[PDB]
Amino acid sequence: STLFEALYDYEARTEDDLSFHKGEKFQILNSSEGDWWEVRSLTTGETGYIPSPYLA
Repeated sequence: STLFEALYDYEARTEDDLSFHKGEKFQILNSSEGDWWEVRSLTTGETGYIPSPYLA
């Protein structure tokens, strides 16, 4: 349920994951898979996956 800003730019590896850019805002919907987390961007509204150590 918590939010975060992108620490550095990123570009989707499978295409079911989400791409990002320095200082873009996002929020976590689910973290339970440990390694990859269900994310949504707040700036645009795009939803997908990211690797968890991107913020954690």
